[PDB]
Amino acid sequence: GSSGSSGTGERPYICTVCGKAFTDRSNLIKHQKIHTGEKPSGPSSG
Ligand SMILES: [Zn+2]
Repeated sequence: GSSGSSGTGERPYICTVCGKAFTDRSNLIKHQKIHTGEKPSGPSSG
């Protein structure tokens, strides 16, 4: 296998949509931009 991370330790904020973690709240909010904005105003139905 192959997994490289800062090491041990968890985060306070965690995207309750995909399953991602974030140290700073702001950072998290910026990430949601992917769940709130994925496709433009078109025939798409989410
Ligand atoms: Zn997410």
